[PDB]
Amino acid sequence: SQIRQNYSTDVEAAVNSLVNLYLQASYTYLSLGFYFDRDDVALEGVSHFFRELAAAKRAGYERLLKMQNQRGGRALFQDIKKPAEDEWGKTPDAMKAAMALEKKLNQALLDLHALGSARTDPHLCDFLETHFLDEEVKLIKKMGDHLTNLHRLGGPEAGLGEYLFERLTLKH
Amino acid sequence: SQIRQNYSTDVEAAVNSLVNLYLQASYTYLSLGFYFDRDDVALEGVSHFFRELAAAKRAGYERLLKMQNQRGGRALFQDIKKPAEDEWGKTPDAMKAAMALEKKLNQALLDLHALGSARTDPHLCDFLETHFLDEEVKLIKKMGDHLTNLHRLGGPEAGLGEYLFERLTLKH
Amino acid sequence: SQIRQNYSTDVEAAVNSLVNLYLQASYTYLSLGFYFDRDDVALEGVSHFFRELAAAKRAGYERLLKMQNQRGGRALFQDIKKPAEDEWGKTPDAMKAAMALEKKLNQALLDLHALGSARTDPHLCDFLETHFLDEEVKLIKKMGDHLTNLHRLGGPEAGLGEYLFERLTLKH
Amino acid sequence: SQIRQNYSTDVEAAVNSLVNLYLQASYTYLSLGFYFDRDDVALEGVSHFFRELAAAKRAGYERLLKMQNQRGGRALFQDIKKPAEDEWGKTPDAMKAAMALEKKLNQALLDLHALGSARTDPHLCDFLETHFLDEEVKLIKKMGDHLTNLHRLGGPEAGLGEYLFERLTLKH
Repeated sequence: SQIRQNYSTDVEAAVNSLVNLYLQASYTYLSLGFYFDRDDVALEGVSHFFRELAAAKRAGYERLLKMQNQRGGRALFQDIKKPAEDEWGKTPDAMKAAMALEKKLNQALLDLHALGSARTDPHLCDFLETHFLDEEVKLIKKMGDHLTNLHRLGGPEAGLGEYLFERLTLKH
Repeated sequence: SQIRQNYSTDVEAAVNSLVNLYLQASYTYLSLGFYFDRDDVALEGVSHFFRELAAAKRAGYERLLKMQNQRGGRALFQDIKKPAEDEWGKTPDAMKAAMALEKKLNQALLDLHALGSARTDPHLCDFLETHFLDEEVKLIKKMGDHLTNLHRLGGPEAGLGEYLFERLTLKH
Repeated sequence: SQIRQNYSTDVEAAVNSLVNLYLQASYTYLSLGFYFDRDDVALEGVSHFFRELAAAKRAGYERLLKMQNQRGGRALFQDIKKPAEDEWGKTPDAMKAAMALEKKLNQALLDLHALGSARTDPHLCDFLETHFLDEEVKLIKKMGDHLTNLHRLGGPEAGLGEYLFERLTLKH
Repeated sequence: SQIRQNYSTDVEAAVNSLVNLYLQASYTYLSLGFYFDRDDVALEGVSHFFRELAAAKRAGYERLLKMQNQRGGRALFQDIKKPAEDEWGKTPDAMKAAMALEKKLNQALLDLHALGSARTDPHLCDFLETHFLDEEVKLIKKMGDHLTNLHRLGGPEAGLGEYLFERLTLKH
């Protein structure tokens, strides 16, 4: 490559791999989105919530691919693993899956930052610092608040809670 | 002082002391504000409520300092005591602390008005009458209403009440 | 904490401690502000200058608290130490105190960045890099210029210099 | 009088007397105003400053007369004493006269408030509290600042100070 400079093969490969993980996360959000649209689930706000995350994850991989091409990397794509569930339970359950997924994504981001720091690649460091690390933190905090609000709305009158949360917290 | 006129040293000292109390109240509101922002508390409206009070108390001391300088007083600052709790419980609990704090502030305001009346200082009297006494009364009444609304929302389905109050009464 | 990830207890504690230092700096700026408002000091521009710094330091701690909550930290507040002087001398003197305070703040910021780098916490690194490090540098440079301008205006006709500086350099 | 109610003859007489003092103060400000307009004094800003005070004192007596008529009082006017000097010296000197005059006015205002409080006349109390007491305090504080600024500009290069003050502090 005629543009490539200070761009280790390890980083290139780990970017290809983070891209696959973005694609898979996106795909999971797509599943959660349509699940909450079913006539027998019917929580529009929750569906919108997850559909937006599908979009946000797509922006992620799109940006990772752009950076790949900018540094002189070559994108290689693998199969995209189907999401881990077909049915997502109730809002708390799905929000826990989301949380656990975001936690996984943030770990790979950190791992790639560690790896890039270890190759002394300040561009990669800066790039992650700018477009990803704060976004993940904000997103995780929001899911925390969401889980604390659902937890608070739980108990005997539980189905009532789900309704109100979707209506009064989630944009619809 | 070349401007000082009808401004007793007692008033000056009690103004310095009311200023410390404003600073401490502000500081308490700051604590309550961020407490309700934690991922495991997550009541945005309650957080906004207390953050606004931090701001309102700051306006108070700022105005007390300005008056000090206008009368020819000299501001002296002491250490600011940390707030009385680190964790603030639930909304009712925190609203009770707020109430008790406002009650303390209103007592010092009254005490300073009594003291100023006793030094026949009608400027100080007018100044408190204009910028403080009505504000405290309005604020206390509001906290009363708040406490009556939380009390009404209490009981078995209690966590549901907190949610609704924060959503339907508090600006977010 | 359900959101906490890659957030060492050391950082959390050092953030609580940097927050106390912000609160104390803010408090010092408040003192310098009202000092320059006294009838016997009467330098409006200098007062505005320091009052703005009180505000800027407050933004600092407010942002540190927000980050604390975002990472899953728990804010703990200590007493806030009174400022180091009651009377601040002349403009040069007060500007030297300001300089020395800013220097202290910038050192703690650096120390916290070193500590965060040592825990490999790139979020904390990025966060400081974005909201604090450049602000401090700009602010210190400005105080340098201020001190060079007061120094240049010093000497026999010294009280004349203070007046002109406040009038011709400082916004009023 | 068919409207008169809770309006002691003492207050009525002291209002007539405060009115004479307003008229005399106004008259003094008129003198200071034109003095600073002389070709051999020539400080436009200082002249504007005092001319504005002539206007402000006039508003005072006009308002005292209106209140007199509102309470059912009868205005009686005495001769108006000429101002105490024909030549007013330099800016510091004239500003000291202004200060001493304002101090006298504020004392009569206080004395009338004491007298009204002693007749339990809350209207008179409120009226003074609203239209006079804060205005005097603000005005005195400003003259303080003015005197501190002239004092700071004094010394060997003294005539230079007067010029700059008039140019850089006073509206022209």
